[PDB]
Amino acid sequence: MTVPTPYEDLLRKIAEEGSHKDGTGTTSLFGQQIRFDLNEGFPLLTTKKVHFHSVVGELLWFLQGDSNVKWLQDNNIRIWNEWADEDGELGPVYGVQWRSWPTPDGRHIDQISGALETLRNNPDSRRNIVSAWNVSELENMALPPCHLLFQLYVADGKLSCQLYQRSADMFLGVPFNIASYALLTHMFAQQAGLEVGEFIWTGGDCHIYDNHKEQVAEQLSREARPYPTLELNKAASMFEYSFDDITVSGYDPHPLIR
Amino acid sequence: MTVPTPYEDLLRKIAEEGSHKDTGTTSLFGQQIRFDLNEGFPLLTTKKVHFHSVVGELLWFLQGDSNVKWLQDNNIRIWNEWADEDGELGPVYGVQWRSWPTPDGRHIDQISGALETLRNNPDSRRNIVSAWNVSELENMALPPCHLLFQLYVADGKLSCQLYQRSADMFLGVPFNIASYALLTHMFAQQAGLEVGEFIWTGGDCHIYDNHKEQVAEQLSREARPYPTLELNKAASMFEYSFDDITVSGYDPHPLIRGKV
Ligand SMILES: O=c1ccn([C@H]2C[C@H](O)[C@@H](COP(=O)(O)O)O2)c(=O)[nH]1
Ligand SMILES: O=c1ccn([C@H]2C[C@H](O)[C@@H](COP(=O)(O)O)O2)c(=O)[nH]1
Repeated sequence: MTVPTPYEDLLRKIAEEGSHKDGTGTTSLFGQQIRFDLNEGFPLLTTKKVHFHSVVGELLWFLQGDSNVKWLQDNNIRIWNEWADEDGELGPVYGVQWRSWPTPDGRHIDQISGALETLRNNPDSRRNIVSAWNVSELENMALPPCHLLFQLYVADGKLSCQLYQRSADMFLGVPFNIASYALLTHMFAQQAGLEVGEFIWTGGDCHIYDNHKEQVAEQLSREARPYPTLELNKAASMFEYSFDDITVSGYDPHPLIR
Repeated sequence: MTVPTPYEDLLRKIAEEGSHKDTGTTSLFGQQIRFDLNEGFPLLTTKKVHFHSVVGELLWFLQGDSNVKWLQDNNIRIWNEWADEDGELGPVYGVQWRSWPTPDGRHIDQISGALETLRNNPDSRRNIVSAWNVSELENMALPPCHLLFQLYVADGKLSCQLYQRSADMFLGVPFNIASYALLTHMFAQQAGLEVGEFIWTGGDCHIYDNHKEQVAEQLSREARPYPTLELNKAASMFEYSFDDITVSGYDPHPLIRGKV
């Protein structure tokens, strides 16, 4: 009464008032913001089929902090393949910065387990930040980080997460990005015994490619169903979740577009 | 002829809807403010914002120095409590902007890089500048607060989004807006671009308790039109001087005072 549509709302807004940049064309707006109350449903979009298994597998692998694509393939996820080299290696992308941001001693920082310690010990911390925008290592990455930083925050025993995402393919990328951080934020809350607050997605260039005009125009005509809800069995730590611990229930998306 | 007040709007929202905590704060997380820069210079008029200091800290960031000295020599004491016997701060803000240390022993000038791509690849969706150098955090007197920003070009107009992890809504934020707005102006002038929006996205946006009355006083004032920024095209991004930056037609309500 009704179902919130912060995503489709932004989707629409860009199509109507985005300006046009020019190897295929786009219409963009800059600096937008989406937010979901996580208690209020799991934000896996229903106006089109968002494949959740790959959302989950990417995340578990981000969390392993490994830069070889193997474990994805071994688990039937090929979304990173095209960027891998012959040996299946991508450079120090997302997970690698997250678990092992290198320092000029011999060592590395684990911002994930870092971030966890400060949830448990200091929830009011105003500096609970993970970053993958490691300026000095970008040259070595297959692809410069897109969703490049997020911040954790606690109010009334409820965890919120904000994501800064530099560039957003509204149609193909975003929905997938938001389901992935919504899940990570659920994992964080569970591993520190807290309820879930909001996920805030904040973007730079939020864009629709010209070749999505018809597809977007379509999704935009469908009415939303209620969001599914997330079922999460508690693993022993952030780094020991498996596919079996993670399911959505009551997910009834409209059919895929594309 | 209505004056947008997104800053005050957020202030109002935090006071009305925020979440209290324990020297205490009331807070909201993940908030955004935008100004149309072509609509004037976002120097608050619901209270006198000191500008010379804003301009001072910026020039300082941009010359990229660990030391506090240039600021002392120009009557800016605001970083004095943080610096050691030598006036040294560690590789805070400006050191990362101009010389983010590479593992191959070099340094990345991000400001130059950003300008370079404003000029050569304006469409680029990767024009990032960051101060959040995880590996240097611990050498910093203070961890970066306004910690990354992105540039973007729409229709010849330049826009800037700042991500700021933590926000003293009353005391620090108005300086932060002024500073970044002036910053985006400097980028645009040099790139030969016009000005679009400035966007302030914050993480933990709080009003400190010891500022309740100061905030109600401010909220109680009808706002005045923003001054306009007169900026004189210096030779590079790094050649700007106080002579170069003034604000005209600035009509603020009386100074409101708070401490930390
Ligand atoms: O997690 C991601 C990664 C990439 N993209 C999209 C946005 C851009 O269209 C493209 C990245 O290209 P550049 O912004 O670097 O040009 O991929 C996303 O939407 N989400
Ligand atoms: O540019 C700045 C730097 C700091 N702060 C505020 C936010 C916090 O109240 C305090 C920084 O302290 P921590 O959040 O890191 O504890 O100062 C600002 O408002 N603007």
